[PDB]
Amino acid sequence: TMRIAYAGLRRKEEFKALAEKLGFTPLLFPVQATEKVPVPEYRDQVRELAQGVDLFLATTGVGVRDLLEAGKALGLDLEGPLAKAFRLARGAKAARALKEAGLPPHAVGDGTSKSLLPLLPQGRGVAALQLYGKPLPLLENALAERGYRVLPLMPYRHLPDPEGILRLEEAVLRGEVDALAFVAAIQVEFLFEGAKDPKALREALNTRVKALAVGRVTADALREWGVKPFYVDETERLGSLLQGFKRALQKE
Repeated sequence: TMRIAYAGLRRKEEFKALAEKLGFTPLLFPVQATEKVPVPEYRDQVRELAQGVDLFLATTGVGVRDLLEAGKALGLDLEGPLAKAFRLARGAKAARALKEAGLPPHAVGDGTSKSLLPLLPQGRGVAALQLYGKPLPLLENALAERGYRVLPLMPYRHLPDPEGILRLEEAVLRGEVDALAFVAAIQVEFLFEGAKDPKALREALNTRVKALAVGRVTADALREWGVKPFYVDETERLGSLLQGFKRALQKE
């Protein structure tokens, strides 16, 4: 009788199959239009980074590794400019990738964007921001306030489904959902960035609707938005997510 919304683009049929095997009612509410479309401008962005920046802001371990490799593949010196820049890491995986390159961050967040706000220096010039497929509106605004132009470094781009986002928000706020499964952090971000009433959505996901997260990255995205995940799965199996949700219900 639990009504479980799924925000993923893939495995929609497996989810429905698992729902009808575990006695849940499945609901499909995708929030992305596209997934991982290459960004043609990326090599140009990396060439601009090589011209020097005042600040560098890392979000992921894999994104830092891929960025540093791209600079080398392109015949660029990124190490020199990045050594001169003030460097931040949103979380431990980005920090560690930087450390491994001999470029350990000056400031490290707690895995959320908001944790970097008190750590941003007032400055000038350019803030290069290593991205994972979408804008970071909170940080972009904060950086513009602090006197920086943002240089995005983004090898691919995910796009939101704005109407799908509004439909999912409505279903939550109309009491039509009991739990909400996010399989990726960008689904959480897209939902809250595209919502009419993120405060109400946050309230709903802390009380009447149980947020389910695949991975600590997805869980951190919920935390960014002030939501306490009901259950966080650390496998890549949907069956594990739903079975762990069941065990968490038994326990509460």
